[PDB]
Amino acid sequence: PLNNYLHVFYYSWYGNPQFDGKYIHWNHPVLEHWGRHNPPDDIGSSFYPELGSYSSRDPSVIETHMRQMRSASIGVLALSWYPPDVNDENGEPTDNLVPTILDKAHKYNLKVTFHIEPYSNRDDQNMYKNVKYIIDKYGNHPAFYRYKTKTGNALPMFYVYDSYITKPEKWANLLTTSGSRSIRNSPYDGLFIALLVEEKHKYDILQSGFDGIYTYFATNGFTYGSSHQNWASLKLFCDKYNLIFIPSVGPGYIDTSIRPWNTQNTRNRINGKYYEIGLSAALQTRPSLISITSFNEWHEGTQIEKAVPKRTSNTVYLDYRPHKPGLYLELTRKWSEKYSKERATY
Repeated sequence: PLNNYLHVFYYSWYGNPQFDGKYIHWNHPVLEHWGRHNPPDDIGSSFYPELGSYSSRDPSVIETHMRQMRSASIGVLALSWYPPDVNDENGEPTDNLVPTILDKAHKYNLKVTFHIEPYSNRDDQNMYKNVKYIIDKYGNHPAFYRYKTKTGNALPMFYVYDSYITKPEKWANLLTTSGSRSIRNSPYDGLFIALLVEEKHKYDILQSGFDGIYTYFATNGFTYGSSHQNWASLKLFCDKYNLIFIPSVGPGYIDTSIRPWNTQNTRNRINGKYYEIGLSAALQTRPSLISITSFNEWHEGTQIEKAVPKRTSNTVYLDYRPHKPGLYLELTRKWSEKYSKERATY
């Protein structure tokens, strides 16, 4: 059975010459601070996908991804989303793949929710527009995710990455009752999940009107929110203030193909043990949802997607030996079933 309460962060930003006319994302630039890879032999990842330097628009890729997520008993993909009108994307807008993704998710009884990226000049005004757009265009699709609240009401969910860039007073225009562009008590109401990075964000989130928090980062120690030391405190905080706590767990982290300096935030997978430690840490908070970073953020080495050994003449790749390419899907299934069993007792 699928765990309806387990979400994974999904990316549809990959392109290749066969499907897109060029590489997209695999030819990721090497960043200089907070010179591009040459696919297919040299991609912007420390690992190599079983599907190769694949295209996110290739229907066989999307099919395989939905099968893998069902095999992991993940019920919901949280789709990285940019509005089409921004100049944030190097191809054709990724919003034009959302219908295919919803249809493919539905084949396997998966749901799709939205991870709103930090698009150019995102604010309260264009967030109202984009929330309305997502619910109007996608909200009637049978694979469209809603979360049933304490009061019985089922609402769309929006994860807001780097929410803190926008000041609380501006969020309150959208997220509080009497705000100038309120979605509250409207057909466009939702559960808005803030990214909690720093401990001081707790108060900002309360002033903003958010409905919950998530932590995203797969590195235990990168941020206050991402640190297992703080998850009991964040759960206490969320329970006290009627917020949905969504801890984010990853299987490892390595982004040095794109951020060569960032060795401090590398986390060895310990042949699956890092992931199992983080899953244990999340489950014992008795959270309402758990998120997994990531299905396929290959740049940052957080993926649970199948990876394979690969040798080339110029690039070195990590892999999942001495285990199989599907290790992380198998570990996810084990912990998904434990979470389903324990959550039914809360």
